[PDB]
Amino acid sequence: VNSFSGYLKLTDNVYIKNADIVEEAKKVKPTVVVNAANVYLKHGGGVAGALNKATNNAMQVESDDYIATNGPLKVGGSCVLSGHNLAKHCLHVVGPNVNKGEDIQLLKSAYENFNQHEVLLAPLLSAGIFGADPIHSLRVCVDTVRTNVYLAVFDKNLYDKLVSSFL
Ligand SMILES: CCc1c[nH]c2ncnc(NN3C(=O)CC[C@H]3c3ccccc3)c12
Repeated sequence: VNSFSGYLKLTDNVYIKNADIVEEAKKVKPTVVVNAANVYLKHGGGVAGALNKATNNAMQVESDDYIATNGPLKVGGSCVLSGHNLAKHCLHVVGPNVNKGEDIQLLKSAYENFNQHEVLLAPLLSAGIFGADPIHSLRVCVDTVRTNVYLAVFDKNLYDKLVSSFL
């Protein structure tokens, strides 16, 4: 038993809710919150901008030190950093940005990072301002992640259709 409440069970291990990941994280304080990062960990907008703002920019300060030491992530890759006031850890995961010509097949590689963590709170990767189809992304998530993932989808009408049309 865990503390996530109000989710719809899509499969044995994937759950979904219409919620803001920032508010879910503050309420639950999960072991792992996933950020929809870019390779530079520049958390300017989208989920990343919202998460970083909720940390009072501490996520960005930590991220800039990480990049100065290690260089950029790979598209499809990830790193584990602090969760600050939102979670124990933040798993920064880079899905492909199709608006940059990046291979959408890399979305599966991105979701594979979730399997290194038994339980996660996460957004749909590559959705929103990353430009991919959120229905597709949900399919890749379900077909790739084997650990327990709680998906927060902030957009109401997108959420409404995802669960009503999920096979
Ligand atoms: C962005 C606003 C927002 C605040 N808190 C959130 N919590 C969860 N998901 C969110 N957005 N997203 C969707 O509804 C579907 C795709 C996803 C998204 C990811 C990355 C960038 C933009 C959008 C949000």
